[PDB]
Amino acid sequence: EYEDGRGFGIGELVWGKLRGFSWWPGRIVSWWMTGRSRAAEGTRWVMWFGDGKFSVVCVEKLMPLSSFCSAFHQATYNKQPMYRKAIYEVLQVASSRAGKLFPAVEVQNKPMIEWALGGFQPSGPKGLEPP
Repeated sequence: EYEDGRGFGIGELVWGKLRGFSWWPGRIVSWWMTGRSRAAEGTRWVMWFGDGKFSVVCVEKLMPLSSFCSAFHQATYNKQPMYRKAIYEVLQVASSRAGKLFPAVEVQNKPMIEWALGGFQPSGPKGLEPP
């Protein structure tokens, strides 16, 4: 599965872009997790954080989580509680992988967002990879 040389393999935390919606946090899953069928070449199944919906997304509309500064939209964050939830979730998962520890969603998000914005120090983007 996904051996087409386009990257974004299973378990990778990503930003995904559908028409009519902001870049949204998700993770790449296998097709059998979706309760659907195989994705076409050059596309991936992503499970969105926030509500856990599944979508087929072309790799051209995917960015790694590390592209946080380009994808993160402050206006969306302010107005959409599910976006704050999605940010919370993807960064909880990311920080667990990187071994980045932090000392209700809006509160806990701030150090995690700062971490993301600062280049995911000390691990960098490498710490965000599936174990």
